[PDB]
Amino acid sequence: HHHHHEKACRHCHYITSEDRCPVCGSRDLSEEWFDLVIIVDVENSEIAKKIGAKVPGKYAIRVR
Ligand SMILES: [Zn+2]
Repeated sequence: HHHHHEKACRHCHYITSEDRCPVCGSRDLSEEWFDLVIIVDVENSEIAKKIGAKVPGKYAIRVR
């Protein structure tokens, strides 16, 4: 796993193994992040609503 301990975007918190965030495009990926959540269908996800995510995938609640 639920934590770092895949990098998390410092701007939108999406978790990726790519060299840039697919959601917002940022290169600001952190190795230090906590509390993984998974969103499969944004429109039908309570955790998406809670965190404001608009693209499905894995997100960290906390990113340093
Ligand atoms: Zn991002």
